[PDB]
Amino acid sequence: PHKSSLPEGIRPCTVLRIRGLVPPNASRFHVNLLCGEEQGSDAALHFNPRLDTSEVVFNSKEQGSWGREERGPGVPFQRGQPFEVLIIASDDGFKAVVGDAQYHHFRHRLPLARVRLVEVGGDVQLDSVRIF
Amino acid sequence: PHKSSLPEGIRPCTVLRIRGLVPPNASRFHVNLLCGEEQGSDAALHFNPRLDTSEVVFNSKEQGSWGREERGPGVPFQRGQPFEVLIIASDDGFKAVVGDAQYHHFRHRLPLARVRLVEVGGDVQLDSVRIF
Ligand SMILES: OC[C@H]1O[C@@H](O[C@H]2[C@H](O)[C@@H](O)[C@@H](O)O[C@@H]2CO)[C@H](O)[C@@H](O)[C@H]1O
Ligand SMILES: OC[C@H]1O[C@@H](O[C@H]2[C@H](O)[C@@H](O)[C@@H](O)O[C@@H]2CO)[C@H](O)[C@@H](O)[C@H]1O
Repeated sequence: PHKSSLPEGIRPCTVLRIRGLVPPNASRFHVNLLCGEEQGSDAALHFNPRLDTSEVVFNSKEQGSWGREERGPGVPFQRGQPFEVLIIASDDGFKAVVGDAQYHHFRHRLPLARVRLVEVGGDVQLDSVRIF
Repeated sequence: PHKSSLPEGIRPCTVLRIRGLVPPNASRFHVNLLCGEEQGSDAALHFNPRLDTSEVVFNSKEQGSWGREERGPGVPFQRGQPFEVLIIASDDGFKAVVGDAQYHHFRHRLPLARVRLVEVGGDVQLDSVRIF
């Protein structure tokens, strides 16, 4: 997995670019924007493509409780295939771009100032993760 | 050339992604963010890779006069070779990403609300221009 500290927090217009491959036997993988590395802590964004159940779930987490889930339209990910995700942190929320198209806009639940850590893991084979 | 309107202007954290190829005979190509009037050649951003002089120049233009040029470090473009540029419209300015690295940060001179047209031209072959 990728696990990167953002010590200075993220400021409006941070762009996370994730390039990788979905393994042919993949279940699920995630991109998390978190407050910190203590296990089970706050998540401003939990982005969770699920190949096993044909859905992409967005959510937040506070004080140990998942929020209200959102689902993206369809599944722009395929077993055995590469992908490129952009996550664009503006003042409105997180715009997820997959492939050549905007995929979903997840409006902020937590303050952006609370993100200190990016985590990419699960069933995914990474080419690169960049924070611009 | 590619020419696309930004009907609400360029919004904060707009991401422009430009994929193309530098022809083997290239002189220079440009990405311009311009005002919306037929009359107008004001450029909030003039991004100008120059293979003939081996430099990449950033500048702005207003009322027919170029401002102070900024030069990027080296030239991450090669005749005969494909490229991917991101232009990220931030709070502070335009962040230019080439390949896998942030390349140059051009601080704002013109107001974002005056940018209405993205134009890509010169000696370049485009695969895609996308506004996220
Ligand atoms: O909300 C994200 C979490 O979902 C958890 O599974 C949910 C499931 O999606 C929902 O339909 C319902 O059954 O509640 C489950 C548990 O909260 C995952 O277990 C967890 O990993 C998150 O992805
Ligand atoms: O600032 C962008 C413009 O550069 C012009 O070329 C400059 C050149 O870079 C510099 O050496 C100067 O002293 O002479 C020229 C006049 O500005 C280009 O002609 C113009 O197209 C812009 O790219």
